[PDB]
Amino acid sequence: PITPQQALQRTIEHREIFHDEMVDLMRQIMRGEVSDAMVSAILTGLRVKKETIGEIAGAATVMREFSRRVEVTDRRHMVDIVGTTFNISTCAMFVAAAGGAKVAKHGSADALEALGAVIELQPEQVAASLAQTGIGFMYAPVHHPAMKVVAPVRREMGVRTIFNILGPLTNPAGSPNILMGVFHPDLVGIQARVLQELGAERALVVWGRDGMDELSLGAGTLVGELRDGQVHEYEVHPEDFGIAMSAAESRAMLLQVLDNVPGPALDIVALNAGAALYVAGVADSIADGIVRARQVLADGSARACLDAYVAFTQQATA
Amino acid sequence: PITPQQALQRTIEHREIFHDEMVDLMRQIMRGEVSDAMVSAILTGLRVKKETIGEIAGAATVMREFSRRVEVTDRRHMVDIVGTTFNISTCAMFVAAAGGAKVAKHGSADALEALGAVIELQPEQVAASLAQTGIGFMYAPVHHPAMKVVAPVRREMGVRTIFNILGPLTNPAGSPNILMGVFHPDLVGIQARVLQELGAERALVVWGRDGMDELSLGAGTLVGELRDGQVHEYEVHPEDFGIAMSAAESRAMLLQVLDNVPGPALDIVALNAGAALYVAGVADSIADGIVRARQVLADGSARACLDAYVAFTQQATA
Repeated sequence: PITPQQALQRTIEHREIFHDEMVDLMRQIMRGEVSDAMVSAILTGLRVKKETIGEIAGAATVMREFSRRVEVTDRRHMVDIVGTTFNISTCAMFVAAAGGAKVAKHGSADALEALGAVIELQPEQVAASLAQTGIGFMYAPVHHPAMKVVAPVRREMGVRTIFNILGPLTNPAGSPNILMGVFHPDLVGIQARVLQELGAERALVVWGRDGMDELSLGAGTLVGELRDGQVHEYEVHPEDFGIAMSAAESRAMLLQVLDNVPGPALDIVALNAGAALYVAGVADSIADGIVRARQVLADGSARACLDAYVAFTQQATA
Repeated sequence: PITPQQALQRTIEHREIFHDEMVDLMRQIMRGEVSDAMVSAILTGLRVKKETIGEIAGAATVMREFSRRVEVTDRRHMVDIVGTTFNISTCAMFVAAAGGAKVAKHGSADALEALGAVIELQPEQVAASLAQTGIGFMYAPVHHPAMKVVAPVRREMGVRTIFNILGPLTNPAGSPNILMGVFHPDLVGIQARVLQELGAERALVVWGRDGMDELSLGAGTLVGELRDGQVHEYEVHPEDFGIAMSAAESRAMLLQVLDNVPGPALDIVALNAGAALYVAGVADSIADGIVRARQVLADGSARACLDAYVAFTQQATA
């Protein structure tokens, strides 16, 4: 046990709050037991000091506790796709699902409902869509109801805090494999190691150098890979994979991609979907993932999967 | 101009808020314009980073603006006595006033009213007591009404913040000379330099190594002296001045001192009153201040001054 004042004092001494203390503390916060002023103080102390792997992991453990999980039965080849310009990850999710992955995605939510899908699915219905279509879209307000507790204080502070990086770690479907885009290059090495601490088996954490929370087409992408109990950092470029560099209609662009219309739009989707198939265990390499991704775009099966998903969400909510 | 969010972001980048920005910021805070959560965040960022001379001086400049000043006409040999076990400074104030200083003291307040004095004096009445008796006691709620604005957020945080060190800097009577006891040895060098920045002519800032906010009798005392545009730090011991070391009745102890009853109680008062006479410009040295202090204890004029003060406060408030 630790009290909020003790935690504030600890950050004032520039010291880390230990994993077990952070668990105890975040539980009090998420239960609504800590005042806005005490929360903003603790969040600031953490931010000035900068947060450690232990602090982030302990906090994310509690965020998962307050999340509504999705209990999927067939956990073969899962990937949790998460991030921080059209809906690239949303388009890539149908491609990866067509190529053989079970794809869980957070939310994009605007894209799917203007495409025919229902968004207000209960966690039991997401489990059902994953089983039937290989696609699991998780509407954040449904799966993260306790975030309302700290929403006003976060809005008043305005600055980024630890909460800005905890959401992506929640993984409510419990995928062992994660594709995560991040906001800042520092977070590539941090989040890969937090994921390892949280028990992920495989992860790719990516930041495009042109400020993209995904594998970019306009610059190199920094990648942090968790594999076989180890984290390795490296950089990829579109040219490595045979792809040229590239500097209301977001649904138009999405739809043209699934129709196999060539262009930069298709290429960035094929790239990111490829990465998802690699981390899901379906593809031997990212390059191999891209090949698979292109084939399911070409045979129209990525399109068909979007349609099976929509149709599912409309039948389920009747 | 700076916004509270900009100030919070600045401390997050471990950077100092400049003197002019701090003035603008503290004015918004003291006007009640900044939410409790935003204030606690800014205070925490400042505390983790640790505050600079510029930040403290700019903030204290605003505290003075929101204070109710005392306009004393005869400013010869003034000393502002301020701090953070009986009422030593309160007892020393009558001794120093008897020895020739015009003494302004913050509040102790409990001691004086259980001695006959009225405490709720308006700043114009304090000016009158200083002119008549050489004693000016300033009841903090009267002179610092705006501190109510941040009192709840300070109470909720629990930890020390910059406000804990701004109060002693307010100097509502505008004495050029200050005797200040502090809470922590770091504050000796800090506060001497903040006082210089605020335009003090002379100061002694003291911390007893046994945890005393005054010149101690049970250990050495760290002293920071501002004199002639320069700050010098050194240590004093009771033995340096010919005083042996020493390891409801607070009014009894006070009263016996003014009655010239020898003991450790008298000695610590003579010591601190001596320091006050030195910084006020009355005495050539601290040692010389102690001699003067002992003489006004012995001739009963320190006692008479307490009585003149009480009588004044009872006549003024009728």
